[PDB]
Amino acid sequence: DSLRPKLSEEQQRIIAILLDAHHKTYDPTYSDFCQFRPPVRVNDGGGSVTLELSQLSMLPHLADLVSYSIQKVIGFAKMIPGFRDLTSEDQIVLLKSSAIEVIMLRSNESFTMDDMSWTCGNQDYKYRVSDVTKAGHSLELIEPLIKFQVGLKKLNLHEEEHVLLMAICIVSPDRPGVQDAALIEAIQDRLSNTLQTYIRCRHPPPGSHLLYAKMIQKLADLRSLNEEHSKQYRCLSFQPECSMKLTPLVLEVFG
Ligand SMILES: C[C@H](CCCC(C)(C)O)[C@H]1CC[C@@H]2C(/C=C/C3=C[C@@H](O)[C@@H](CCCO)[C@H](O)C3)=CCC[C@@]21C
Repeated sequence: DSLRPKLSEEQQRIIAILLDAHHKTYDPTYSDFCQFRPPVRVNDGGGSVTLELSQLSMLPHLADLVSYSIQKVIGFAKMIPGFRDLTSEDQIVLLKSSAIEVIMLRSNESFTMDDMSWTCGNQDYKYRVSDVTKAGHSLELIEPLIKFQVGLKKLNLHEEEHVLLMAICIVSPDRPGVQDAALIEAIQDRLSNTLQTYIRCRHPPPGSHLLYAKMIQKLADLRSLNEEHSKQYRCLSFQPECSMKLTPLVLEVFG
């Protein structure tokens, strides 16, 4: 029987708002990047945990890039229909625990399968596995992060699907420390129902109806990458003088 309800006026308005919020908080020209502390790539190739931790040569650049992105995510979240109805305490819980996951999601826009890099664009602002190891991370995080980016690219999401998946990621009732889980779940359900309906309505063949389960599985993968990131950030934080190379926002959000 397979019903395909039309998008309601409200679901249409939710999608419009989320598209606008994303266009206002994601610059696809990367024009701010010249403001970051500059990328430095030392001869590593080894490629040597000792040398990498000794220098952390790409960390000031990539920490500035991630701090800037956290600011853009705070901005995007504040525009999600319902998010402002939450207590400021739940807003912050949700932002701090989703921040790294939304950055991984939104970075898929600059990611290219041409050479498996995040291309912002350019030459100086092209980031590879080797650049991420020069910021103190290891293959345990980087390799599955690359797998994740390829997996997501190949979903070929509509922009409507991409912005809804980010909103659903942020408003998750199962984050540690949330207080009004039912309200967050209500907001999420409204977003998830919008996404489900959108996919049925708008996505060819179909049924690549199955697309919705694939997107939910990405949200599960993101939780595992978040835990690996936390482990590695802890290690990074033990490197003497590391805090200089980070930013106050990054320090707070991650520890
Ligand atoms: C795991 C790591 C975060 C490391 C953070 C640290 C050092 C704090 O632990 C990686 C996650 C992705 C990140 C990355 C590129 C990210 C982005 C590029 C553009 O698409 C961005 C700007 C768009 C304009 O708003 C988007 O926000 C994110 C490349 C190389 C690996 C990472 C540095």
